[PDB]
Amino acid sequence: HWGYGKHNGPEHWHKDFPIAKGERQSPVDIDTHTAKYDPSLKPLSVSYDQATSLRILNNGHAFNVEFDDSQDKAVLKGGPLDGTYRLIQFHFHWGSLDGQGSEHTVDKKKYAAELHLVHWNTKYGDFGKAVQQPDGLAVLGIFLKVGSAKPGLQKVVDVLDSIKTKGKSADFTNFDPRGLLPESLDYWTYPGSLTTPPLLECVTWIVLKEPISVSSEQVLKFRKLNFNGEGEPEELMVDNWRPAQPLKNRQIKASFK
Ligand SMILES: CCOc1ccc(S(N)(=O)=O)cc1
Ligand SMILES: OC[C@H]1O[C@@H](O)[C@H](O)[C@@H](O)[C@@H]1O
Ligand SMILES: OC[C@H]1O[C@H](O)[C@H](O)[C@@H](O)[C@@H]1O
Ligand SMILES: [Zn+2]
Repeated sequence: HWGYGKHNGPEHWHKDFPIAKGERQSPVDIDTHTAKYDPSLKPLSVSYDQATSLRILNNGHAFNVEFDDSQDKAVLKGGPLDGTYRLIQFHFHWGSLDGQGSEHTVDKKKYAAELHLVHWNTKYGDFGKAVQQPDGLAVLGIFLKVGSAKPGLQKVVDVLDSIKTKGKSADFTNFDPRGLLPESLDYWTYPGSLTTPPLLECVTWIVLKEPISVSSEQVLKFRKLNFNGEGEPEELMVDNWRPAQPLKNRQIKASFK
């Protein structure tokens, strides 16, 4: 199955997922000088006050914090988006070392990790139908650098020892994703794809310019997770990021002048 190792990693994915070589793949390098301010972007609205987290799952690639998406409890609107996008899950990508781990890069800079808050367009009824549409998903991406601890991340960090291996899950109710945001909502946006198989070209990417700071101790606990299942030889869950893909016939727009 696909993964991140030498024998099943990003350079192999195209054999089972030929869209890996498609026209709007993610992530990309964000060339900040080329990105253009877009006055047509409306104000971005992150409305997470009524979010209902449910569970945290190690899926063998990352860990997902899952939300109740059976109604508009936590939504993203505005910016480049037409209509309402409902939060379904968040997860991270991270490195073996602080010098790599992000999927998007900024003028080729790699951050230590990247948070993805995944939302689906409610006009399509369900996530599964949304991923058949060219505007089905919106992913809010947030870079992580290593410095001061992020207090709103600590609850996530502290549950990871209970989901060490692939297929383990734990209750994760009453988690507030607002504690993962930076101060500024300045962003870059472009049309792209899922960054993991099936690599579907459904995503409006919204990548915040301001990183959040997390402590070394916090990211070190991400790196204690395992890709493998219980009882199998330990393979640390590190370097679960896809590198930047060709921009092709796309422009990155900036929300800020
Ligand atoms: C069912 C797969 O759902 C996904 C896969 C990848 C992403 S990401 N890494 O592009 O945010 C989101 C949802
Ligand atoms: O033709 C001019 C237009 O070119 C496009 O590629 C840019 O996105 C627009 O901002 C610009 O106004
Ligand atoms: O908010 C997410 C989780 O944080 C901590 O683990 C709490 O002990 C738990 O009750 C809660 O589900
Ligand atoms: Zn992701």
